[PDB]
Amino acid sequence: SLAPEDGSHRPAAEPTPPGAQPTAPGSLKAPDTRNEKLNSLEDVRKGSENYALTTNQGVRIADDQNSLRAGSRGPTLLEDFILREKITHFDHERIPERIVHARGSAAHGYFQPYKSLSDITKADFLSDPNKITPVFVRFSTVQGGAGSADTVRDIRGFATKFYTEEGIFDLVGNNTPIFFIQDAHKFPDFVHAVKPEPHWAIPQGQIAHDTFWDYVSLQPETLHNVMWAMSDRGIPRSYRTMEGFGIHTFRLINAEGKATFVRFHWKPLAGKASLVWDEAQKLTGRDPDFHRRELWEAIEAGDFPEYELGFQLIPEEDEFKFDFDLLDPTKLIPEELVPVQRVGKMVLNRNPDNFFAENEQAAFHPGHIVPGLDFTNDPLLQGRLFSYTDTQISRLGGPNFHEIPINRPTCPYHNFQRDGMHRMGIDTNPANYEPNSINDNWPRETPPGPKRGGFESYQERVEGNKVRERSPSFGEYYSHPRLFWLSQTPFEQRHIVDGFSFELSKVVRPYIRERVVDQLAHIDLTLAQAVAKNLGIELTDDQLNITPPPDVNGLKKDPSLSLYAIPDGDVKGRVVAILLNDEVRSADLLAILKALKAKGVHAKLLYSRMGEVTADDGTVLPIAATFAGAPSLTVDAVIVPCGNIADIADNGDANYYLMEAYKHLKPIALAGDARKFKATIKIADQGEEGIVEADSADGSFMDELLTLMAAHRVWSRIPKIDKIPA
Amino acid sequence: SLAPEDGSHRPAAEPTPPGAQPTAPGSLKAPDTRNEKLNSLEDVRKGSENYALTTNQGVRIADDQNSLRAGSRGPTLLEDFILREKITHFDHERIPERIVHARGSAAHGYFQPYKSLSDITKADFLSDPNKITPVFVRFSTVQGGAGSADTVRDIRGFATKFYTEEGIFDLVGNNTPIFFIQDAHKFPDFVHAVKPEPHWAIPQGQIAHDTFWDYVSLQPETLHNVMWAMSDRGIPRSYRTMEGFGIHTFRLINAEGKATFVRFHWKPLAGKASLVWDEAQKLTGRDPDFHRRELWEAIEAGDFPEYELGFQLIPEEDEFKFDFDLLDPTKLIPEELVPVQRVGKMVLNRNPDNFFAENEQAAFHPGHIVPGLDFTNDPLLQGRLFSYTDTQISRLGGPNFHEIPINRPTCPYHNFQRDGMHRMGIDTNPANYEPNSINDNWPRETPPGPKRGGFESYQERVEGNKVRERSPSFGEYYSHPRLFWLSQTPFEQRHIVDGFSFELSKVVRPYIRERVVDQLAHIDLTLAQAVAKNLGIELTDDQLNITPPPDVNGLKKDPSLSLYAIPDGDVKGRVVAILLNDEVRSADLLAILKALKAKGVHAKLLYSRMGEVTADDGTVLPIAATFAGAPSLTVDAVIVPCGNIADIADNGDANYYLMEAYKHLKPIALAGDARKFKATIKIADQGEEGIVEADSADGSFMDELLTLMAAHRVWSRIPKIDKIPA
Ligand code: HDD
Ligand code: HDD
Repeated sequence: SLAPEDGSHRPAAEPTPPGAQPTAPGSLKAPDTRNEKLNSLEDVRKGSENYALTTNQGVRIADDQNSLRAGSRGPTLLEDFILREKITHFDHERIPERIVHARGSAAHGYFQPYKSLSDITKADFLSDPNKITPVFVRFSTVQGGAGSADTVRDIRGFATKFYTEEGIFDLVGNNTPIFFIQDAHKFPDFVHAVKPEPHWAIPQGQIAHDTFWDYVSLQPETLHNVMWAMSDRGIPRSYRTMEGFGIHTFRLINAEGKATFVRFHWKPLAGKASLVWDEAQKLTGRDPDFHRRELWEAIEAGDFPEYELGFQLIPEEDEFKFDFDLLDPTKLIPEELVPVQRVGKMVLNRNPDNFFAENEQAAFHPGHIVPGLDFTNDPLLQGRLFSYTDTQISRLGGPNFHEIPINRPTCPYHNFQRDGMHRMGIDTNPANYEPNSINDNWPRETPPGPKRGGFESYQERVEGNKVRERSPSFGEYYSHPRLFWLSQTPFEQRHIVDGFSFELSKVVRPYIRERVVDQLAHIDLTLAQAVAKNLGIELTDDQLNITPPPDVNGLKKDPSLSLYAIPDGDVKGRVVAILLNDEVRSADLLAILKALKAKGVHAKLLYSRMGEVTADDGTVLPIAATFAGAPSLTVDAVIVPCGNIADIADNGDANYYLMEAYKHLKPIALAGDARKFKATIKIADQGEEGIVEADSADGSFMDELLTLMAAHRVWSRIPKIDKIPA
Repeated sequence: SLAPEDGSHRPAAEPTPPGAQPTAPGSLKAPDTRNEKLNSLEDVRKGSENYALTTNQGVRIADDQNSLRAGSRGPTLLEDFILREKITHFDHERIPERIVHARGSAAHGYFQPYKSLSDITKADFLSDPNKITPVFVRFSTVQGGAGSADTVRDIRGFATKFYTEEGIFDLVGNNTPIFFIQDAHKFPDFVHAVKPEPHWAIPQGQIAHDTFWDYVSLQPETLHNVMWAMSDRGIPRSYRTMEGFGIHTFRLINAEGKATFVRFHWKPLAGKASLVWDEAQKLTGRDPDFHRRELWEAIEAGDFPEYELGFQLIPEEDEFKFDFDLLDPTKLIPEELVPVQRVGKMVLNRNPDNFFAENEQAAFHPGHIVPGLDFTNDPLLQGRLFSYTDTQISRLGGPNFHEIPINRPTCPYHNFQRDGMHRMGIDTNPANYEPNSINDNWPRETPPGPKRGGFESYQERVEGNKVRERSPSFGEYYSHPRLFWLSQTPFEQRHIVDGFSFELSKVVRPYIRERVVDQLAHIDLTLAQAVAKNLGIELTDDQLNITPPPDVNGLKKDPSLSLYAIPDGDVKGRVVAILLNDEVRSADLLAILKALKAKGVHAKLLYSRMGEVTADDGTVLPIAATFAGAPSLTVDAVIVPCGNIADIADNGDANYYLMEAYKHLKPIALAGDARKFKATIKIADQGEEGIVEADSADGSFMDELLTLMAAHRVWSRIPKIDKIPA
């Protein structure tokens, strides 16, 4: 027996705060978290305790420490089948990663509607609020490989598999409401431009390179999503704190056959929140698994990721009522024009057991719809429909990828398809064709109807010639970028300017930077000038005189496009660093932890070494990590209690912790003699907004700190951080 | 025409220093560089200038901007074969990454021996000092994915394909002289332990997690390579500044049939140099492609990576003369006991054209040997021989992987093997078997002989029973980790302590930390207490009294094991950051650059924005990057010339630049008023060793700076760094 006597090798099977227990496979951490899909996986889950070690053929291994050899210093024998099976399996572990969105993190959960939507769709999963649909959701970046970093500047994916009673519906979205391009035929061009460049395969997880900006500068249709990626949208705090969007106009179809245009949304109940650029970039070095970790740990803690499904609904007669085309996936529908109807709630409440078998092998595809939903002619969506079934053939080894457990429907599935590599289902049907008499034509077609009917496409009228031609209605590129720009707060605008300036600094060919500046001058002169100033470019007279694009349907902003304009802060599941000393004022600690607990905010106790310290009343305080070990990048706020401050007052790492947190606009709270640290961050004696200070950690000190955390970051601090060398 | 009129889109086809031009495919950058393998790839190289865009069937494409639809706002049509071919190719771009060493960077080059080695081996590539052998070399980390970061703490791979006249020889080594484990049968256990943990697939590119340290604690054979990995060996400065080793004892076979035991070495002619941990970790965030970039840029600059092949040679009759087993890959052969004999020089002088086609698809395998070499019974080598042919069947799609252009021999190859997926060669032989009469038995077997003979294995005596047993000669785990530790300078020892301490802090289950501390107590008590202390662990009385292991054949140390004990610095190809201000003293800059140029040291001119600044005498200075854009992490030294210092003196970034660089022990040089920056790094008025300072930049300011650079880092600065919040 190798486990510790005291059993401290095994995490408790109860929710616990981040860092309190080793993390574990989800069915071991949370065995009584169930849904129909998790239960259906029980046939393939395999345990391990008390079982003998075997070959894959079931033969018990006696010595798993040695190869078979002629003499104990002799050559290895070919007849060692135990070694060759174990090394063969190892040699073949890897499968191709996804072409795009290869980096991603996934969890199980469930969805439930708020009310029956049968007046507008016959989709069975939306028919009744007591209908519970298991989901599996994978969040992702786009560009980097599966071993790339999480907190890159990039678009994020947000893909949800709904295991419905009438089929799998995959809603395969991103975290911004448009895409970079108009027509699928250009996706390999755009993707190749953003991906590592082909001679030397650099850079990983980064859009800051010549070929990306070359393509943007030549394809103004990109500028709208490029605005989003240059904003703090591009660097979320957490997959729990970003929006999701289907991007395309789709159709809902009701029992009458009436079609409503719809765009899908997910609204994070934890609110919207992003990092700042310096913090995100540094975080790819300090913890490239930050988002994957924090999703896994939120679920372990019971901070379940929750999102509200929302529909923007446009009647069919309203197709041409806006000044942009509804089928143009570079255009958003402003919520001022078409509000988001709140339709249901999805809760992610269980991590997988095995990352490869459930996350790596999951296959999502937007063409996986169900009766009650239909497509539109959006020419980006149209070509997606081809790609996602094609790519699975090499990625997952063949056409039976729906038999891989995570991908199986939980409803019935029967048809006449047979064979293919690694076929699991053994068909007993005498017939493998229809029409057939020999099995009385089973399984049989089903006419469409209100419930449990076969799929029939909405009979849209198609009229035109066979052409490879972009719709003239798609040829407008600047008014949405502009609407986005003007809807941002002044600090969100500064961060956009900064993002463009940093990015274009990394473009080696200066003409490309200039051509991008030319584009920005078509969006907004203030933006173009501020980026230009940073690049050492001077606008021409011409550029200074480009007329701004028009408003969008009379809108000159929509605050729903900002992360922060309308407060939606939720502090539950956020995390605070508490910097310890070798004689902490216990009274400050009790007060801090109590107040954090009451709001569901977690804490991590930090020191100059691991082990424990002892507080003034003798309370033994276990240390979670060192200052350098768990940097301020990893928390939302920093609290420093009183006690023996001289212990840490000269510690470079302790000072730097506060300097880093301060630069990145995080709330900082200082009690008693911790206020000696005001000098490292240059705080005036009478204080400043966003630094909480008092004689001790009373009720008012904690309320102030938590009010700051609800506002996420201290934007007012921004002009002060230029001075700080950190 | 989209290219700019002035041709600034095209990099100069001539050697240029890093940053001076955009990087390019190697046959375009350096068309005049050639060797036999590069010439033989010419039949598959494809150009692009002046050619029409086509399908892969050779059909010219008219409109590559749109799908074929019925009306310009209509549905996409299934008859659009141009869309479907382009999207199909895109959808199937990826192949499985390598199971291990997935992250790697490769170049073309050549090898030449200094003299004929025919007295000791009949290997043709070693037979003639005029025989030049093309090579292809791939350097790699071990744990992370292909999209993981370069400057991780990990082992590095160093694999060389020699395209000889008698076959492909692959020398597939690492940058440490031993491996973690003794028998191949344990490779999947060890690799699963170091790899991201299977529930959540964390952490990437990192050995700092529970399962790695659990395995190490339970498998003391691992401690030797773990010592190496915890030292600064784990974080090389560049692939150009690390050692290479074959690890295993192999054999040389001469024309007489005499076997000589051999271990292979590569000596970096640019010397040995490593980062420090904080630098390396932060650099995975600031530039996760730093080593790939540095290798490609050195080659583009003509700073060709050079290495000297060396052999440790042991006569057959000395097999048992040492305290350790020569077949035990966890033991090193100290150079003090068996010197490295110089064999030849390898020069890497051309980057690939396409990273995927040449790098990602290269297949190296240590079983690819040639007459004049042979194996031994090292039971880790023995199992490697099975793995590398096996894994290629899935990674590269089948048994014809040697027909992928990069893998092809340049020498003849003919046999009776046929078919298989993506078969290129079209065999005209009437026979596909031997013996045959119908083609007069061609191609024919060839007897062994002194040159151009058939391969015959050396007839080593095998005697013993068929067992799965470890040789008892392998069961000693501590004496080599001890020799390594004692061979390290006091600063290298401190960095080892800090490596174990930081790693064990990331282990969640405290008992694992305690178990590893106990192992360290068996190696060296000082090492073990210094780690314990950092972990808040107290050694027991028993642990305090463990007798240390014996020295190795009378050796108390071997300085060849240290990176820095014996200086072997080389400044050629290193890089200096030059921090500019808005009115630089031009005579400072002229003197700085002239001195840098004479030693082949590169520069980058940094400022607070992109564009230009103008010097005191009116010289226009082009800026390469901003302070924040090209951090001190990426350079070897920082020099600040005089001028308008007030311009940058309260710049947070410019100050932090000197602080980061100071912390990481880099030479810093300050001229005239730039001396004001002494206050930011707390240098006394009279200065300190490792900060160069003067009224101006002469003669002798640059000789002192360049002398510091030859010594790589300022180790004596270490006790001073803790003071500074950076
Ligand atoms: C026709 C090509 C094509 C186009 C135009 C798009 N995609 Fe895509 N996308 C793929 C081809 C593709 C793919 C190659 O099929 C992937 C990678 C591997 C896979 O299973 O599907 C994929 C992956 C992928 C994933 C990862 C799913 C997962 O986590 O497993 C998401 C969220 C998206 N896509 C979302 C979108 C959105 C919102 C788009 C535009 C509105 C979009 N993609 C355009
Ligand atoms: C029994 C399995 C096994 C064992 C014991 C080892 N390896 Fe290995 N190694 C592989 C199985 C493997 C592999 C699975 O076959 C790889 C991955 C994919 C491939 O083509 O080869 C590989 C890749 C690989 C690469 C990258 C080659 C490239 O650039 O493509 C290097 C440098 C090494 N190995 C070096 C070593 C050294 C120096 C070892 C110990 C002395 C060693 N490996 C033990």
